[PDB]
Amino acid sequence: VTGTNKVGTGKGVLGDTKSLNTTLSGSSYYLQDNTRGATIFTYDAKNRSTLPGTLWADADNVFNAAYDAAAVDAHYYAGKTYDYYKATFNRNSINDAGAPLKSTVHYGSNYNNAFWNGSQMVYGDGDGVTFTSLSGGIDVIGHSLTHAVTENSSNLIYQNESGALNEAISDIFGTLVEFYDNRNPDWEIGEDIYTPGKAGDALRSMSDPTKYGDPDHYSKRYTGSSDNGGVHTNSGIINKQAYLLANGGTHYGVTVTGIGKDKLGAIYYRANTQYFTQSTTFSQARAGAVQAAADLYGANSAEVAAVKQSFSAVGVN
Ligand SMILES: [Ca+2]
Ligand SMILES: [Ca+2]
Ligand SMILES: [Ca+2]
Ligand SMILES: [Ca+2]
Ligand SMILES: [Zn+2]
Repeated sequence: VTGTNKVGTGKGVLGDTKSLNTTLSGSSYYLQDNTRGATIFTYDAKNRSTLPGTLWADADNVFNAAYDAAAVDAHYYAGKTYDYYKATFNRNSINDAGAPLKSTVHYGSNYNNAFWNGSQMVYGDGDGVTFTSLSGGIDVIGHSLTHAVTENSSNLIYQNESGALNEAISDIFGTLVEFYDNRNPDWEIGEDIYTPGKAGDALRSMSDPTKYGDPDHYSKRYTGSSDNGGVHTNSGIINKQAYLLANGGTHYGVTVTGIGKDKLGAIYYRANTQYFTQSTTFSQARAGAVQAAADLYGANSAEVAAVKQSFSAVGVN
C-alpha cells in the first residue's frame, strides 16, 4: 500500500500497550511499516490454512481488539528484530539487502506453531493450554528471523550437529533481541508464550539445559535419527556454552569469566557470516568462534581465552 506514515497504538498478546507504525491510505490504516530500511507487512489469515492472507487494515488506527493482539506483537517485534541487526551489525534485513519482512497471524485454527517458512513469518494462535498467540514472544521471533539470517549466510544444514548449531545460534540471538528490547530479559526461550496458565516454565533453558532434559555437555548428547539428529535437544550444548561465555560460571570443573552478551553476539555473528559452513560441526564451531574472537579482540586476548573455556566446559574441544 502507498500512503502516509502514521503511529498507531494497540495492545499486544500480553495486554501491554505498544506503539505501531502504520500507513494511511484512503480511510484505512494498514499494518505496514515504512520507517525502516526494510518494509514490514503484517497479514491476517482469518484462521484459515492460507498464506499470506489479507494485509491488515484498521479504521481508527487503534488496535485494542482482542483479535488485534497477535497482529500488534508480530508487527512490533519484527521491527525490533530488524532494529537489533541494523543497529548492532549494520545489517539491512535478513538478506542484508533490505528484503521486506512479512508476517501472517491467525494462521490455521488453534495451531501451536510459529515459523519462518523461507519467505515469511507464520504464526498460530495456540490452543490456549500449551501456547497463547505465538507472536507474543520476542525471543521466539528473533529465533525464527535469525534462521532467515543463517539461510542468507552460513546456510547450516538442519541435520545433526549443523542443525543443532543452527538452532543454538537462533536461541542465542533470540535472547539477544529480547535483551535489546529489554522485554523482561532472561536466558529462557519462549517463557512469554509457553503454557499461559502455568508460570515459571519455558520451552527450553540456556542457563540450565538439563532443567528440561536437554544436554549441557557433549558427553550427554542425543545420538539418534529422531528430530533430524536431535537438532532441538543437542542445541542445549551450544546454548550452555553461549550462556557461560556471556555470564561466566563454573561448569564441569571449568570456570569461565563472562565477557558480556554484546561480545557474544559479535563473535557469533562474525563466525556465522565469515567462518561457519553448511556442515559445520561443534568442534569446527569452536574453531570458527575462536578465530572470530581472535580477529575482534586479538589472538592473545581474554576473550579468546573465555571462548576456549566455554567450549571445554561443555565438552567441545
Ligand atoms: Ca481498530
Ligand atoms: Ca523474557
Ligand atoms: Ca527469554
Ligand atoms: Ca508458562
Ligand atoms: Zn529454530
